[PDB]
Amino acid sequence: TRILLGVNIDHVATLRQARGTRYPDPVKAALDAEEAGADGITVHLREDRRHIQERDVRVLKEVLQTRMNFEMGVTEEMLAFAEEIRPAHSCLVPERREELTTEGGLDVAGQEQRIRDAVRRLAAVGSEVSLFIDPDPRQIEASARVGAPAIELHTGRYADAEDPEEQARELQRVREGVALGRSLGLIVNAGHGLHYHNVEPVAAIDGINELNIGHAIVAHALFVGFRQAVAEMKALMLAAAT
Amino acid sequence: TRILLGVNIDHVATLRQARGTRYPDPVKAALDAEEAGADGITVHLREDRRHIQERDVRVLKEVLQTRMNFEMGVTEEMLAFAEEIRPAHSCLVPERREELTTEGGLDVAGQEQRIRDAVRRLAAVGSEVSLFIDPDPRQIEASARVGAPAIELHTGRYADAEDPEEQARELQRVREGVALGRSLGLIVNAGHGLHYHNVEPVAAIDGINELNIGHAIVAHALFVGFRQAVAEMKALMLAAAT
Repeated sequence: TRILLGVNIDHVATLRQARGTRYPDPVKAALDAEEAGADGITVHLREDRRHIQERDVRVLKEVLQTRMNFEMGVTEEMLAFAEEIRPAHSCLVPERREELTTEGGLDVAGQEQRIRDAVRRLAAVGSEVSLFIDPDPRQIEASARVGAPAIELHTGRYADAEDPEEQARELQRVREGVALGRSLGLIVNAGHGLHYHNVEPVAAIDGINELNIGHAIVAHALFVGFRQAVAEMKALMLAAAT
Repeated sequence: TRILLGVNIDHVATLRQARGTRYPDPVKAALDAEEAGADGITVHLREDRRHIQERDVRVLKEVLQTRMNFEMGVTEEMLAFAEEIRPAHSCLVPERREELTTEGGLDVAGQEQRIRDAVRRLAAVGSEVSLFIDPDPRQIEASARVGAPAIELHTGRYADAEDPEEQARELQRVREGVALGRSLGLIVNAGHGLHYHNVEPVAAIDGINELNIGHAIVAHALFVGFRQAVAEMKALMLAAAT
């Protein structure tokens, strides 16, 4: 079927934590996003609790009309929490120096057994697990070995490209990443760093399943509202994927 | 005349610094705010550069259709910056431990001479200077002594009140604060911590000049957009003040 949009609401909480109030509620933003056509809601509970809190995830579990994509760093605390939450989707991301690559993706190749156990525990809970990795053939192949059904390609370097030539190279890496992943039977996602003026070439890639976009949508929502921001982003993706 | 709305755009930059992009641009929000009926734009350039940058203030100077309210801590580096920028309005706020009172306002009484010089220097540049103080008789009277034309009352405690009885007391402090200030010939402002569900009793206070509101407007803008968020807040204030 068509390309899918997952809306990450972390930076709604970024705004909330700035003053330590109860608003803006990331829960409300999540419900607005679904109402505006989001296919899923993505939430990242960090160990440092920078934005999203446990309260956020627990309430989301009770109110979501679609499905949760629970982003987490691989620790015992987060795994146990996820086993409680039972999210439909989950995504393992790097938060600590040891699990980080230079580009920013999860070093699955460096920690294969550790990731495999995490994938197994999450899958046993019914969660479809994704691994947030760089568009690196070596990380993609490792991701397939550890038994993850899906990967999300790090589109950061594509988004951070200064000259058009550099962006073309980085877009080509993502393109090659998708082709490789699907050849290994993986579901391939992306989304980091994407905004309303660079999303279309990524959404145009054949075989892309879901784009998980957060910050740019939240940023745009400041001007048009969350409902319109989500709808506009989805429409861009659908028109580009055609 | 009628009550005035100053829109503080600090936390648009908060959302920007989270990912270090150019979006969301506080400049765009400010221009949206003016277009939506804001009477002035408030911007706080901190020493630690937590959100707003030098870029923000300088661009605002070039694009504002109304007037800038430059919030700043009193330092030599910052006073000179203000003397170049020459904002129509300025507001002296606490940033360092020694100038903070327990309630959070600027300890004008403790540093009268230091503040007096700051007011004089800014006034010489044509700026209407405001002092961010607690709704305390001793700070209000000190502010009049140092020659500042205006004060802004810290409405944080009123906003932070847990039980209705506490809120009634804190509102009374603000009410008495306004009365005292105007008796000393001061322009009296407020706005900190105010949101769409507690602003009206404050806007209803006789003699209130301008409310400077930031975070709550930014938070609400996530759902309805900055233009509608600004307009909705102003209408509440106008209806309450009449």
